Amino acid sequence: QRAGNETPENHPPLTWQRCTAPGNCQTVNAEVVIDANWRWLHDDNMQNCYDGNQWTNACSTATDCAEKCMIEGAGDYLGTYGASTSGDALTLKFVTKHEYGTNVGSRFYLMNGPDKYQMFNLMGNELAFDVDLSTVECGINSALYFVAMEEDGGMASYPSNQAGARYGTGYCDAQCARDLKFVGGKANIEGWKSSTSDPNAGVGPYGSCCAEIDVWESNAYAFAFTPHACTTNEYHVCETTNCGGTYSEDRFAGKCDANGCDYNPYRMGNPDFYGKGKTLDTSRKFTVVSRFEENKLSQYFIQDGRKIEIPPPTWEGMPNSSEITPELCSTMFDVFNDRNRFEEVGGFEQLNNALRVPMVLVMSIWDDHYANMLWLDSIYPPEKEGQPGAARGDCPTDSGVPAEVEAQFPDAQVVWSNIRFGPIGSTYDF
Ligand SMILES: OC[C@H]1O[C@@H](O[C@H]2[C@H](O)[C@@H](O)[C@H](O)O[C@@H]2CO)[C@H](O)[C@@H](O)[C@@H]1O
Repeated sequence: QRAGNETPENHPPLTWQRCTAPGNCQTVNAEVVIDANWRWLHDDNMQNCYDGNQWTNACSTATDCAEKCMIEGAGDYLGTYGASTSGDALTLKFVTKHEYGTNVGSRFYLMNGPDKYQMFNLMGNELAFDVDLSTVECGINSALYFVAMEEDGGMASYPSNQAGARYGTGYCDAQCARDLKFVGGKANIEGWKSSTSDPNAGVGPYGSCCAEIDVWESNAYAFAFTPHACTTNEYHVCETTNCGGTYSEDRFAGKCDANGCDYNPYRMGNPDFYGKGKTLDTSRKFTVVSRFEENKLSQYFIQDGRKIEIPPPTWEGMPNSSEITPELCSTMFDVFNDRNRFEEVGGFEQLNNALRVPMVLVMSIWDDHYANMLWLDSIYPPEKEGQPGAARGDCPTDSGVPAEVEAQFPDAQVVWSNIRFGPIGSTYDF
């Protein structure tokens, strides 16, 4: 797709630091840019090509659409999509209300200049950030994470995209981003499945699939640490009944892991750990360092100056420890007694490879039309309840329903700041 001209793109300037030693870091003045989907698409006569949750007759196919339409810059980033930037701190507004419309959710990428993404090496390193999801409630998910995107964002691999990463094109992830309006640079118009309750979203024949390290999924009531691998951690387009995750007829029919190996302290049996007023009090800001090593991923907290470890899981059969090693991803599923997606795509070895795939970092907020975040913060799946890993959060099984959550908690906001990176031991001396 071509780049628009009715509205210049201006990336909000964000700082993060490259460390070598624990208190040996500095100033990298990168930037951020919201995803392609959140962006105006129209031709040269300025009729839309996307309206509501339907492509226009201003278009027609996967290909011609890419020629004749152009995506635009986002105007203001606060009045339109509630994106707030200041120094290191990056803030996101659940529900932005603006004179012309009402946006819910945003998903960004830390950058490297306005033309590329700040790519991260993962294997042998650890991330740090300070988050205050104090006002993030059930049904919401405030997300920080990596996904093996392409640097220039598909502009190169996919010439048709001549707007690329500069305009936050190229998102992929272990579901396969069926809902985006471009994949590989040729549209999803060809039979776009619209959502009955998401007037702006939809689904299209192709996905965009790749490595998805889910450092941060959460709210003020729970959190999960989720690495997911695929049989092609490298960015790739799938095909229709051969796309996975949640936008599809069969979740597990992808070349990737839709669920993966997840560590949620509440799901592993510790309902006293996380929350407002809990041990790891979620009524404010803390730091959450996460750790990537050969067959091991560690996550730890920093709050009120203190080292909070993450408690191990209670259940019989599970290893005596919180880390995400092959060990955990051998028993949790057989106890949680579910389809071991992880295993079938080729276990922790595959995850190893993926931990060498250079990926892009994202911060974001969104509601869950398909399962209203219950997977993250309630009892999921309902079907029964009372079973190991059934309960993930303290949040009622009522919550999530985007409309209700969107209407009642609209000042909802998450703040990402003080992102710190470098080899293990380098970002905090813990
Ligand atoms: O629901 C989408 C969500 O799935 C997450 O894995 C879930 C999964 O939804 C459910 O089928 C399984 O039984 O439980 C796991 C634990 O939540 C996945 O981790 C997310 O990436 C995804 O958005």
